[PDB]
Amino acid sequence: SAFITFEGPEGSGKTTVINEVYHRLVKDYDVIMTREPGGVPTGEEIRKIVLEDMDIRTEAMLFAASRREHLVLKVIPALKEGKVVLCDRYIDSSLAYQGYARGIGVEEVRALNEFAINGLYPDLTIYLNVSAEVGRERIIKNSRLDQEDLKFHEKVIEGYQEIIRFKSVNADQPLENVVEDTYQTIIKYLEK
Amino acid sequence: SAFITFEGPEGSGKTTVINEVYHRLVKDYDVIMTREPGGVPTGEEIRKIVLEGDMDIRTEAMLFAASRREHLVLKVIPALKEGKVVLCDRYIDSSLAYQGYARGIGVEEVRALNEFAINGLYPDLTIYLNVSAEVGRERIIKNRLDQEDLKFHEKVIEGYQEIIRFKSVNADQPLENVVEDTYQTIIKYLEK
Ligand SMILES: [Cl-]
Ligand SMILES: [Cl-]
Ligand SMILES: [Cl-]
Ligand SMILES: [Cl-]
Ligand SMILES: [Cl-]
Repeated sequence: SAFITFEGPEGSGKTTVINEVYHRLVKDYDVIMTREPGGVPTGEEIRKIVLEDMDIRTEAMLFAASRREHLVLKVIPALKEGKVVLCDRYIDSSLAYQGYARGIGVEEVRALNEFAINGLYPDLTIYLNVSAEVGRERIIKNSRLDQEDLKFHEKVIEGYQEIIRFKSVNADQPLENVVEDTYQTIIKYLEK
Repeated sequence: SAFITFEGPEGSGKTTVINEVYHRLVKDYDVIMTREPGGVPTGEEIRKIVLEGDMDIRTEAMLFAASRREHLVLKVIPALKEGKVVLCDRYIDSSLAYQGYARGIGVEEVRALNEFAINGLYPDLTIYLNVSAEVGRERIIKNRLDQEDLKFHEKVIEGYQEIIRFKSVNADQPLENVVEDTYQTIIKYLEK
């Protein structure tokens, strides 16, 4: 089994990467791709409460609760089946977004997440490392960004910077290269 | 203002005491009493998810942590800023004794969870209704018990013991006496 998470700011081509890597790994591996809450009912119920000016800490705890449901009801049973699990975003996202970019403190958010994952850290974490400039362009094309969004975007990147199982891939290259690098990085882990 | 919480295991007379002490204090102080989640919408939603649950206890602990903060930010804090005395039935200490000790999640982990949730907002005074396991058992029965229940009850009391802003009150006495002591205990604090 292998628990593989994918991390990165918006504009890192994370969606394309996970989907294309998934499609290539599926040939030889019992692999599944998921993203919290990933269909888990309670997880969905929890998320929805947020979706419906809620305190940022309240939000953080709900996302944490949702994360654990997805972990206990979907990821673990999968890892026990001996499957490779590709997860779009995990504890690191919360650290960079809630802890760093939003101001709660990487400190407290990490303790929260450790409470949620109960020692189950990713076997491998791909960090799609994209510069703010290239990231910004991908974000726009996938729609000029507000001065505030640009700033927050930059803070998320710095957050991940500080944070970095980690295997960084250059997400400033064309997505075809970002896909090849991520795939090789992964096949390398699954073969050793 | 003053944030006063009431703690104690089942069968300690807690409900009767807070209510009787509340009615009595309203006559001479600008006080209100609330019971988590105190009617806060978000609190009721977050809670119901737990009620509609074999749910993982950490998930439960986090959801109840979320509920506690909504109640804190949307109700307790605003009332405290209005110069009011706020009597609260249950707070972090309850979680510590129940989830932390009794349920065996880990006092330290549950503590960290609650600190994230209260963000430094600790009670000014905490009333611990100290009742013996034997008297508590009898009150519960008064209002035969299974062996697991009895032992869980015991763990709860043992947890509170280790946790103990605290002013303990001998809850083995007749309720009438528990209320008086509790009332005199609070009055003392409010007039110092
Ligand atoms: Cl999914
Ligand atoms: Cl399982
Ligand atoms: Cl890189
Ligand atoms: Cl491209
Ligand atoms: Cl009595």
